[PDB]
Amino acid sequence: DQICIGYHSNNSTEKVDTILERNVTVTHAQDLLEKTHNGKLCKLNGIPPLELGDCSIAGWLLGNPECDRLLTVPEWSYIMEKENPRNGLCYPGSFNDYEELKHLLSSVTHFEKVKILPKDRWTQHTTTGGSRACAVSGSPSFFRNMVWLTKKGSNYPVAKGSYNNTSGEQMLVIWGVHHPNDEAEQRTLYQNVGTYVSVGTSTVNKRSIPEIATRPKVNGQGGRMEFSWTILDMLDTINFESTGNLIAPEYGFKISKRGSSGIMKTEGTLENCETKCQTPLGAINTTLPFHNIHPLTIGECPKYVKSEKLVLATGLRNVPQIEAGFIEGGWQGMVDGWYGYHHSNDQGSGYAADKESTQKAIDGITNKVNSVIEKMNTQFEAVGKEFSNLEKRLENLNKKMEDGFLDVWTYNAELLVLMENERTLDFHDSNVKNLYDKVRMQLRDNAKELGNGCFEFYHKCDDECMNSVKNGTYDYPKYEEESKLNRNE
Amino acid sequence: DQICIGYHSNNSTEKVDTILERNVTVTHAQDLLEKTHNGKLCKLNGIPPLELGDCSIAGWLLGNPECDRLLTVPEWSYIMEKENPRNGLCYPGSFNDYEELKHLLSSVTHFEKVKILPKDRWTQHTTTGGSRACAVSGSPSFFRNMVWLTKKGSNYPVAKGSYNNTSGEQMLVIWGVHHPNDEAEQRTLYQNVGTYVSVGTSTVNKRSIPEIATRPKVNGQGGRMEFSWTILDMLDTINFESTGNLIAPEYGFKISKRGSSGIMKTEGTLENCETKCQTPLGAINTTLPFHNIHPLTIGECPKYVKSEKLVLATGLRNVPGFIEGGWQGMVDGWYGYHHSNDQGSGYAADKESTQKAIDGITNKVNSVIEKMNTQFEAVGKEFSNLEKRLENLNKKMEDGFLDVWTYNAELLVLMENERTLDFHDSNVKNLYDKVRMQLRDNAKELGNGCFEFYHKCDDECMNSVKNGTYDYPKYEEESKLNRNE
Amino acid sequence: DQICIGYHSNNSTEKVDTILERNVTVTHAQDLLEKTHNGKLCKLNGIPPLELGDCSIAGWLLGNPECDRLLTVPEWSYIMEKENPRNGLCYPGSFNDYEELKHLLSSVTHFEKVKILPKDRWTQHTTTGGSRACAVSGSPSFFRNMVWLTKKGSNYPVAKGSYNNTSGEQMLVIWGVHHPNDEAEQRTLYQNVGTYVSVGTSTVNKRSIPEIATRPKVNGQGGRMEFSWTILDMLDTINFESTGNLIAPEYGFKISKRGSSGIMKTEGTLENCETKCQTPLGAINTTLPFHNIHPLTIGECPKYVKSEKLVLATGLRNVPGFIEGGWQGMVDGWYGYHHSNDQGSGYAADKESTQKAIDGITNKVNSVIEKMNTQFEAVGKEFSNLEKRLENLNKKMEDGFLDVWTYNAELLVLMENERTLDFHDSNVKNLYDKVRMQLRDNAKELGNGCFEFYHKCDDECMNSVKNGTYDYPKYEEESKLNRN
Ligand SMILES: CC(=O)N[C@H]1[C@H]([C@H](O)[C@H](O)CO)O[C@@](O[C@@H]2[C@@H](O)[C@H](O)O[C@H](CO)[C@@H]2O)(C(=O)O)C[C@@H]1O
Ligand SMILES: CC(=O)N[C@H]1[C@H]([C@H](O)[C@H](O)CO)O[C@@](O[C@@H]2[C@@H](O)[C@H](O)O[C@H](CO)[C@@H]2O)(C(=O)O)C[C@@H]1O
Ligand SMILES: *[C@@H]1O[C@H](CO)[C@@H](O[C@@H]2O[C@H](CO)[C@@H](O)[C@H](O)[C@H]2NC(C)=O)[C@H](O)[C@H]1NC(C)=O
Ligand SMILES: *[C@@H]1O[C@H](CO)[C@@H](O[C@@H]2O[C@H](CO)[C@@H](O)[C@H](O)[C@H]2NC(C)=O)[C@H](O)[C@H]1NC(C)=O
Ligand SMILES: *[C@@H]1O[C@H](CO)[C@@H](O[C@@H]2O[C@H](CO)[C@@H](O)[C@H](O)[C@H]2NC(C)=O)[C@H](O)[C@H]1NC(C)=O
Ligand SMILES: CC(=O)N[C@H]1[C@H]([C@H](O)[C@H](O)CO)O[C@@](O)(C(=O)O)C[C@@H]1O
Ligand SMILES: *[C@@H]1O[C@H](CO)[C@@H](O)[C@H](O)[C@H]1NC(C)=O
Ligand SMILES: *[C@@H]1O[C@H](CO)[C@@H](O)[C@H](O)[C@H]1NC(C)=O
Ligand SMILES: *[C@@H]1O[C@H](CO)[C@@H](O)[C@H](O)[C@H]1NC(C)=O
Ligand SMILES: *[C@@H]1O[C@H](CO)[C@@H](O)[C@H](O)[C@H]1NC(C)=O
Ligand SMILES: *[C@@H]1O[C@H](CO)[C@@H](O)[C@H](O)[C@H]1NC(C)=O
Ligand SMILES: *[C@@H]1O[C@H](CO)[C@@H](O)[C@H](O)[C@H]1NC(C)=O
Ligand SMILES: *[C@@H]1O[C@H](CO)[C@@H](O)[C@H](O)[C@H]1NC(C)=O
Repeated sequence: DQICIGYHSNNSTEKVDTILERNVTVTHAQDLLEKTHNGKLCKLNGIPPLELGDCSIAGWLLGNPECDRLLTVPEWSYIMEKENPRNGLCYPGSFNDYEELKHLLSSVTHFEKVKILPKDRWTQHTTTGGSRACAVSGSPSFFRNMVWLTKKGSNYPVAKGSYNNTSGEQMLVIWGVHHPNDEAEQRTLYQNVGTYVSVGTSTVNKRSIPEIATRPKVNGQGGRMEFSWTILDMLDTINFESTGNLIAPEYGFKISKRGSSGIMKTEGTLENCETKCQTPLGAINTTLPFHNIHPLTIGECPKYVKSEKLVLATGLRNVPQIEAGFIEGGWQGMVDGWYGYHHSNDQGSGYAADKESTQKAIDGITNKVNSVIEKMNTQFEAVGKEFSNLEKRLENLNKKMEDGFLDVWTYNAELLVLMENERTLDFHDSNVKNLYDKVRMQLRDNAKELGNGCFEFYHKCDDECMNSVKNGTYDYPKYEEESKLNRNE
Repeated sequence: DQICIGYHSNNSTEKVDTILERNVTVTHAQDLLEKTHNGKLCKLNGIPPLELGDCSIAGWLLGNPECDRLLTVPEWSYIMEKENPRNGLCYPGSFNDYEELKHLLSSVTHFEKVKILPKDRWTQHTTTGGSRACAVSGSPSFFRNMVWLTKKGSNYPVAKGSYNNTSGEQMLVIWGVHHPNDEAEQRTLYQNVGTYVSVGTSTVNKRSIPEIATRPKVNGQGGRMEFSWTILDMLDTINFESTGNLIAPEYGFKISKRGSSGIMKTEGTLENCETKCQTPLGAINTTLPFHNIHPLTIGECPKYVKSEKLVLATGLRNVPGFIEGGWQGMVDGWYGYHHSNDQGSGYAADKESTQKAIDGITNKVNSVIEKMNTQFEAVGKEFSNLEKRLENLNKKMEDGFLDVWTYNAELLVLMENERTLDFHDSNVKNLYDKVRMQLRDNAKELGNGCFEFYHKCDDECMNSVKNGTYDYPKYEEESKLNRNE
Repeated sequence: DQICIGYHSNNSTEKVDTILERNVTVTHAQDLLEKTHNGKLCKLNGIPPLELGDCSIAGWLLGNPECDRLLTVPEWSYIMEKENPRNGLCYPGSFNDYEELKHLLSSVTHFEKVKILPKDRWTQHTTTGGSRACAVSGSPSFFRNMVWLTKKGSNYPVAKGSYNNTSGEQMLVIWGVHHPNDEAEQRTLYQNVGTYVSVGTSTVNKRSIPEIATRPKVNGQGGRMEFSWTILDMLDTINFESTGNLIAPEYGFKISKRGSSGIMKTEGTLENCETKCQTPLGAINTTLPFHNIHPLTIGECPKYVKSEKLVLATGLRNVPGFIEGGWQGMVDGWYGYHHSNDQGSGYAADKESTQKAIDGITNKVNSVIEKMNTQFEAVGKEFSNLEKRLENLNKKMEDGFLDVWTYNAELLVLMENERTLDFHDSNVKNLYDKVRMQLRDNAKELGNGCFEFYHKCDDECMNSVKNGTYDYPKYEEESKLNRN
């Protein structure tokens, strides 16, 4: 007649980390970090992205002749753009407030091209101008969405054009101004000097003056074109007026759908998937609450931590018995619960595992795991932004902010996991010791402690007796006289 | 003749949170979060705020005809401004560097209007101009702080004006430039084309040419007015020169008091109170160190946490015999020494561990409060339509710091609660173990958390047993004889 | 024949902090914070810094006559600029994108001055103009690196100049425009009204018209000069064209070395040192992982925390059996195993738990130093008068991150110390429990922390118990014999 106290063990091999010990082998572990991706760019919830290819955003919106497959684009989930696109402004120039326009586009889904100023309304000027920088099949051409107004004969009459926005949504309009490289070019193209371009809306007032300068040749020309933009409100009017150097719009872009999107800098192409979220290096298909692939993601998928390992120990330490109690190790034969309650009566033995402590431990560990997951859902999420050449201070500020927040949250996650692992292992050891202490307490003094975490009963009992002791109903006054009689021997 | 060991219980109904357990009832608890406000917008240490009503800052500084109650304003503590004010720039136009001026005003109290260029000094131009955009009683009018200079007869001579800042402090000066909607209006108003407006200080140099375009009608007019500003230093002069299109100032604004203030975006009005801090939703009157009402506060009052519950467990687990529960009759302390002599009984606690635990828990509470008084404070700012990246950066920074500090506070509270509960349980267990050890073998452990004396003693002997002065070689012989029976 | 358990005590006076307790005396302590400096500005890795003295960066680049000691400058480690330099723009004016240029300079080591437009090529103008706002020995003078172009006789022909960047690296070029204070001065300098200044490169296009206005006399003159800059790429070209009001450059600044550097705001001078980290107050010479002198540092050196005390308790609580306190006689280890046989006595410690405790504590100390290596580093920046919101954003970001990391470090140290002390107490108690259990019932626990053997042992039994080889069946019958 003998019972003992122990704990479950098995043959697993996962390793966990703790604030004191390094690489401790445990029984069960839960993984929280995803470190794999399929390395493909592909669809988001069924809507394919917008593949610019070798074109830039400016070349798309202006109608570069090489970007002729984007003249009508369906709805998109995100925009794919290269780091150094080859096809942008075919005719050299600038694009004022380019990055603000990109920030606006980062949350704009489907466009809709509306002809606001048809090319045939300019009956007092010339509209067939073109440059060899934007050339198709050897002949000169121009942007497909803009009109280059030149003189007709020897006159450049005052050009006027107005549009009232009755489309039903906000409209994006882009105009431009030409800067020649001498006075002869100006007189050859517009037959006027001291010309101007004036644009006016309810919140816009501009009067540009051409700036003639001598410059090197970019794409073969010494002239430059400056492009500006505005967002026209519903039922608002826009007016154009110029005595020269006007690159007038023909189309206007109507914001149609709106939503959450972004601009991804990648060098890959489009394949066939259906993913939930996408990173510049690939697509993620996981249920784990963390990943470490790339800080910038689009869609619905987990948080980013700059760590190589995050494992939560949800079990016991793996120390077996080399070659019968908790002071040596765990038993392989326990396949019922965690905390061992090995018993051995006269007729036989058994390996019944306690349930009152097992369920309490399970509830505790599940609450701990859920809490660890839940306190980290208010993380910092990075949002992409573009900056110009004369905005290095602001770009450094943004980079430092994002990096600092990522570092803080990585530190938080790692430390929380380490401390929770320590507390879990200590808690399990304490639970084994507490069950042993409860057994010894209810036993009183009617058993000789063998020193291996259990005691041979000084009261000779039966299956009912040991079962009741397991239930916690060992009545000392019922079995004190006979036990004392045996102890007197 | 026996004694027992336990702890204290009562009938409180406070619930605290823990890492492994949630909603645990405790004896005593201390709240740290304030969640109530009076819903009123009212005074700050006896100084009323500046109520702009339906007016904007530009309307107040330029003297809109509808903001005529703010011509002379007393000292304030903060400013109330609506989200989309109605009476701003009556004549359509723009205000350059508006957000920078508002940032400057955010830390400026009382002004002092100084008449720097009197209207009568322009004896070569007409100063009676005005528009029906800013109309009072139907007739045209103009801004009350600015002068519209137009032609007199058929000339617009070169207009000059200088001021030397001998007022005694920095002064804010505002001027403007007019943009007509065609050339005919320009000749009808100024007689000249290709005009300019030039302003000169010791650090400002500007030459503005009017821009003529065709524009829709806003407030009935197709023209626009562009306004600019500068801060004049002491003993520094400002020069004005123009051949046309000049809207000259008549008043400068002297900075007089300075201090800590702000601009609060609210749509309410001013009531009668006297509070110590103000939020855009109402005042706060509390001595607790945290609040969760609004991130932007003006005054001296607690830190903001984006949570819903912050309760610190300062007592013991509330379960109604240290291996069986607690006692409802003990009112002395936390750690009990239930004592029962032959002729009497008692319920005295232990008065040495109680003060140690009180000191430890008080130090812990003060340390929790102390570690969190270096938090991050949000500061209001304004951004324009073409500054969306900067606005996004500011909002993300403020939100990130708020989330970080909320996480820190919640983790601290949970870990401290876990430690406190285990600390009290371990203290009770350690006291019982000390009693069992010092009693040696002269006791029969009943098992219910206390033993039965194997030596027969009295009230003084039992007091010595509890007092750490258990003299073993005193009464061990009769105890041995008794256990031998 | 008694054996007792205790922990070693000594005569140290280092105090540490904890969540529950304050000012607790410990045996051994590790300090992590460095709080002193030599208060000297001096060399970093053998390369001296660049000392502008009373000159600003603009004054250094433009060639202020007072900054004639900086005409040629060797390689440098950092730049020393006063908060309010006195010798900057001798002729009043402004510098466009000054802070961007300073940010660019912050990561730029040695410059190399290249003569890109000699002064004698302007054979149709006068190149000897100057002002009394930049005067040397009473006579008028001008910036050394710039040329002021004026009338030659009574004509001002169109000025043209070009440069093709064949130097080998990127180049910085600075030009200017002059704004007179009346029409008469413009005519007496240029014979042209409505002039322009045109600059064009492959990525830069500009045309500036002079602005004339009446202004207060700063430094004696009512005119102003506006200066602009650009970075010219390899094998690129810059063209200058102007009908008047042109301040042409004579030199360009080739970027020669590059590296990690910074601009430092101090009022001191250079002394004869050698250091590896430099803060604006002085140098740092340490092997510790933290410091609290100044947030902005140049070189390699520890992290900045805004605390005055970071001490880690690596030992046991210092109070003079474990149920009474420590032992001053023990010098063996940390956990004691006092034995005393009939023939003699002893003070031997335990060789098993001591190594485990040392390994764990060292692992934890190294971990604490490891988790703070991803800290936040401040980088200096400059902002203009119309950029107060950006300045406030930068200040708040830096201060918030510093506060967050300071909080992290202090909390980690406090929890570490509590865990260390509790761990030592638990280890002592568990060794005592192991001895008590393996001894079984063949002794009477004295009470102070040890037992009195019920059967007389010898030295062999003593070190057998110490080695965990006490055998109950080998000795129980005679033990029960002395039981009576
Ligand atoms: C209306 C128009 O596009 N006209 C020209 C165009 C412009 O005159 C301007 O130069 C824009 O670049 O220029 C194009 O042609 C030219 C060459 O054929 C000529 O040898 O050199 C010119 C410069 O001196 C100019 O480059 C051009 O885009 O190359 C074409 C078009 O006829
Ligand atoms: C010196 C002056 O204030 N002159 C006009 C003024 C300007 O002509 C300009 O329109 C600035 O508002 O405008 C006022 O006059 C006019 C109207 O009464 C009329 O119906 O429409 C005019 C424009 O076509 C002009 O606006 C005005 O704003 O009411 C007043 C004053 O006569
Ligand atoms: C742009 O179009 C809108 C609608 O087509 C015009 O708004 C109308 O203005 C007239 C004024 O004669 C009113 O009678 C209508 O009731 C308005 N319609 C709506 C829907 O508001 C607007 O005036 C046009 N813009 C301009 C500058 O004429
Ligand atoms: C503006 O007024 C101040 C004070 O009246 C002038 O400062 C004085 O300048 C004279 C030079 O003629 C000195 O002798 C005085 O000592 C100055 N006064 C003080 C208090 O310093 C200043 O010159 C005036 N500004 C202009 C442009 O004339
Ligand atoms: C600036 O100089 C470079 C070389 O020093 C010029 O590039 C050369 O251009 C000629 C054209 O006649 C080519 O034959 C050479 O092969 C080019 N050299 C190299 C290294 O590419 C460049 O053209 C010059 N800039 C200008 C505006 O002429
Ligand atoms: C070409 C030139 O530098 N000319 C003269 C300038 C200008 O006329 C303006 O004053 C600009 O300062 O001014 C001085 O008279 C002067 O005392 O500063 C010096 C010089 O004779
Ligand atoms: C561990 O035991 C499991 C029993 O489910 C078995 O499938 C697995 O192969 C074992 N692994 C090793 C390494 O013995
Ligand atoms: C486990 O961690 C220990 C650190 O004590 C390290 O020495 C060992 O290499 C690690 N194991 C593996 C497989 O990396
Ligand atoms: C994601 O992975 C699961 C495996 O858990 C798989 O069943 C599912 O098909 C995957 N989704 C896609 C879109 O491939
Ligand atoms: C207390 O919290 C628990 C969460 O474990 C929740 O189930 C229970 O409803 C809560 N009770 C009250 C009264 O809020
Ligand atoms: C704030 O509340 C306290 C209650 O403790 C009250 O005595 C005090 O009058 C209140 N303050 C005001 C301004 O009403
Ligand atoms: C140590 O800290 C305690 C705070 O508990 C303080 O009372 C005591 O004065 C301090 N001692 C010294 C020497 O600073
Ligand atoms: C730094 O301190 C050490 C002392 O550990 C000393 O040997 C060394 O010379 C010091 N460095 C300098 C540059 O003085």
